[PDB]
Amino acid sequence: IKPEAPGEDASPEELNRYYASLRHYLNLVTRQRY
Repeated sequence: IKPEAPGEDASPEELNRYYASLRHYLNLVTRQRY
């Protein structure tokens, strides 16, 4: 499952921020944890 992140370029650095937007979303979404 993906948050559909490779929708920019994902070559110069949208893949780094692919894991970063993924990580930011991750860090966020686990807001409730349970």
